Amino acid sequence: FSRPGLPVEYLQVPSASMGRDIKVQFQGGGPHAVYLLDGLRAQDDYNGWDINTPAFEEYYQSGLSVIMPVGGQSSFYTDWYQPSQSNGQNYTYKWETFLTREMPAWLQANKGVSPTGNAAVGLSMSGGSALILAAYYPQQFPYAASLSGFLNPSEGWWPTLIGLAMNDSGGYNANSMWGPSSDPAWKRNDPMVQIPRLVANNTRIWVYCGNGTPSIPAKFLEGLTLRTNQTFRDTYAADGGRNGVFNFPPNGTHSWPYWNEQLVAMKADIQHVLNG
Repeated sequence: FSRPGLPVEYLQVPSASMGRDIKVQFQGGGPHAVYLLDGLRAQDDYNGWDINTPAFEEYYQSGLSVIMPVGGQSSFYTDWYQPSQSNGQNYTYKWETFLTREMPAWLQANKGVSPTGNAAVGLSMSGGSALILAAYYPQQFPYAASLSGFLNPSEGWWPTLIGLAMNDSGGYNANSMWGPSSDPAWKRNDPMVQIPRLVANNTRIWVYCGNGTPSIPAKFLEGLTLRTNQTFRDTYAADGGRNGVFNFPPNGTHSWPYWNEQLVAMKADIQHVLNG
């Protein structure tokens, strides 16, 4: 979708913590950057944002760099306890370490991208991830967006539902990631639980949730997902949050066209927060 000729590079960025090189699609355009995180079925060739949207073209000459890490199927962009126990994964996912230490160090030294003052933007799987990244690394991420995110992953049925989704997407094991649902890692990585961090740090947060996919069990799931997002909004407000944008248009969909529309819509917001 992005027109050809844009200054998009394909970088090999070593991850010491994962023992392998991570491919990163990169468009330079300023010291502060938008980190575009992929969904549950993240591929190893291209980030879903580049496959499905004109994101690079839309942010060309925005005054912001654009970073699209490639890979991490079912990873939740988190640091796992162990290699996924069932599908033969022969290393441990350490994607939080990659995104908060290894990759920004690489981009600082080699490109001049600032490790501080950036935006994390995620969808589906990574909507919660973006918020968690800002919750724990507020200097790196004064801005976070969650598009159709799952924002109370530790609560009720959600750890089991997440486990089911991860198994469907490449046979990954949620127990290898954050342990049993009683493990402290589930609450650590739950955006709802970490709302006080988002408030204390005055993070700019952009939260979108659609009402369905363009295409009954799915209808129940989507209603539950919207309700979790609305509860997140309500809890954020109750805990003193004052720096959020909450987009719940009834005709909004869970689709790459609407997630792209949100990415374009938030551009001015990110520019104002990161570049003043």
